Amino acid sequence: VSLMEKLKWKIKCIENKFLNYRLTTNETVVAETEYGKVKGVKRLTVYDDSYYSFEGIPYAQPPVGELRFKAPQRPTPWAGVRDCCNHKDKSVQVDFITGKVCGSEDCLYLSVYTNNLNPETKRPVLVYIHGGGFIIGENHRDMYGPDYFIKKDVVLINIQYRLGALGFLSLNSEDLNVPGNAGLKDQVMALRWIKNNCANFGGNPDNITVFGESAGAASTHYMMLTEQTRGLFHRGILMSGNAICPWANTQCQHRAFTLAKLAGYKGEDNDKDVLEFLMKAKPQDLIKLEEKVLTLEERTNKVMFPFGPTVEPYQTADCVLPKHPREMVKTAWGNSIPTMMGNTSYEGLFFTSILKQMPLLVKELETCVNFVPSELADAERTAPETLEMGAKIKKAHVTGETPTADNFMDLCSHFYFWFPMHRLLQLRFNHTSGTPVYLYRFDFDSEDLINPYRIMRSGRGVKGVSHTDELTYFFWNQLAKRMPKESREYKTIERMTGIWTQFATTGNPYSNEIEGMENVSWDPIEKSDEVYKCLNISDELKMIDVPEMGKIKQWESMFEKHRDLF
Ligand SMILES: *[B]([O])([O])C1=[C]C(Br)=C([C])[C]=[C]1
Repeated sequence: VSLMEKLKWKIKCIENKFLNYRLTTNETVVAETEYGKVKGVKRLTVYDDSYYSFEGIPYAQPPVGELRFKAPQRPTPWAGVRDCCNHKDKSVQVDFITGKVCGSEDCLYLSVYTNNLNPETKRPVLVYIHGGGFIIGENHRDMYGPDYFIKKDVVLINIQYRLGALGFLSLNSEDLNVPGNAGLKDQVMALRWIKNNCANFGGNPDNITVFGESAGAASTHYMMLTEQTRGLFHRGILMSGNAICPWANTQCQHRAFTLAKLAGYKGEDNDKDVLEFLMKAKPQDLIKLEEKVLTLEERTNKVMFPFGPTVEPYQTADCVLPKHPREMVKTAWGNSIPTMMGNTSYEGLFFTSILKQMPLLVKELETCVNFVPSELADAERTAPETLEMGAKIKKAHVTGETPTADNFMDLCSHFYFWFPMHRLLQLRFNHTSGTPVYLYRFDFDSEDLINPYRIMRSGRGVKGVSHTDELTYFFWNQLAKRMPKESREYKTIERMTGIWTQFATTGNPYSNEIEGMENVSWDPIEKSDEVYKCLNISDELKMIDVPEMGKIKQWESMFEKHRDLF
């Protein structure tokens, strides 16, 4: 934590609510939701654009009291019209910036945005699911401002969903109705709301795109894997993540007890007693203590979060994940909608912050055994097979006699993003109706325009395109500024929102109408492809073989003798 970005974060807090005020108009509007009417308000962007803004729409019953750790329940209608000109609070979480908990349990809301409430054409609807490891994030416009997308004639919807233990507690006992994935169930209920309500904002319920970055990307994929959402939407975009990323799910049924004990539970390990204690604890206490739940062994084996998406121990009405994500790929309805996937060109640069607090992590590259996929590794990671597997990884990333911080982050790009994408693509090809998947590689590097993640990762002054760097060209945030029409930043905003709107609209990301894309020929990946092709998005828009391919193949060779596990 740092006292300085504590003050000037809390200076642009003042000036993002004052800027918010100024950019509001007195033009208010009312729309008919399934649950009753809602009151919006037209707002302004620094590019003198304008959109109708509906924030605070509840899609679920506030999951408080006896509803805590439970699946969302559809909320309660209302005669008259609900206020929606202000946002609700975010899910309870730790503020990376201040170190203190903020947010509320009352957080199951979404926001709807569009430049025209009655177009005389039913528009494509884009649903954004934020990332944040399933433990942080919000749909607030200070991080996810719709200002750029509303230049396009679509309807943009940003959802929230329960985070951390309040979202992802999982208990084995079938009597307790806490199977897990409450946060994903929030997503599903929100999708259902959007399918049955977008029309009333000008959107075509037959043309809906779900997209997300990081945990939002894994969320999007879960929404494409689960049988709960069959047909709800028609295109998916996976931005730097998917459901079979190692960080994207965890078997956490045994950790509820640990959380309880950290919170001062007295008694033995019994799901009923543990749940009863947890049900009554303060929400801020659980969430703050979450950072202590993982054992040293779990951390060493690269378990990144204690609570997250999980394979549910018993099926119920609202079950979202009955089997392992890999197995769900086999019958996943979403394998048969237009899909786009991509990563930035230096993902693992995101880990500068964590490397600096723990430089000993670099020594892990001496053998790389800690990065061998856990399904393949032995528990102590001392088996000679494990050493061999780790040697393949080392050969892919360690470039001198001693590993460097950069070899580490390059490795991290693959462990956390490229290799799981490869596994998904290949697993998908063996269970797909044959609908195209397009790859992008975001490779546009700038420090003129940024987003708050750069502060967390302390990538201020560091070159390369980190994980989350691309958000900047998609969403307004409080650190953003009006950029010159002819700036490389402004042009990238146009290209990104353009490509994304084009893909949403048509299920094909190519458009001759996008600046820089004239000679692009964006072909999707085929099962027969030995080398992945992607649109490299830089100052130049360029189709290239994925540079990361050789390393991807090298990781793949760890499975030479365990092909069934790949
Ligand atoms: B994303 O910001 O949800 C994300 C974050 C981390 Br710390 C990792 C390992 C993957 C994706």
